[PDB]
Amino acid sequence: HHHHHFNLPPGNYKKPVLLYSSNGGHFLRILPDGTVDGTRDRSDQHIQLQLSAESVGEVYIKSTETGQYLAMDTDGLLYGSQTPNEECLFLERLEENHYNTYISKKHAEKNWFVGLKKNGSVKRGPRTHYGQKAILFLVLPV
Repeated sequence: HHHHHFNLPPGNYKKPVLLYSSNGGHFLRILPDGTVDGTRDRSDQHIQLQLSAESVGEVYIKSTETGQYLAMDTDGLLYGSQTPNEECLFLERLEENHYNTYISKKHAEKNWFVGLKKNGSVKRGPRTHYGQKAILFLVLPV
């Protein structure tokens, strides 16, 4: 059984994009050491990302600069993974008829999202939920 709805955004795959946070304007960043955060510096080399669809509505989110996969670990922390594993799949969904959200597939029952705070730090999975501004993204082509 699905734990979530199936409203999908138009897909934007195999082309470099930025994940823009509607909660403060940071872009999602995967640094070379595997840590994840946000920055408003549009020229940063580590905010360029590429999404690919695994199944309909399931994506990987990959750093174009470093090849790392975004992933969420067992305690809810985002990290950069050298190889694709079960922690790297996200359910890409439309939200409020406009934004994109990314739910951890591994933890989908628990409603753990990719989230960016106004101060540029990312949220731990269990501190996210439907209704939060931190979970809302726009995918901007580069």
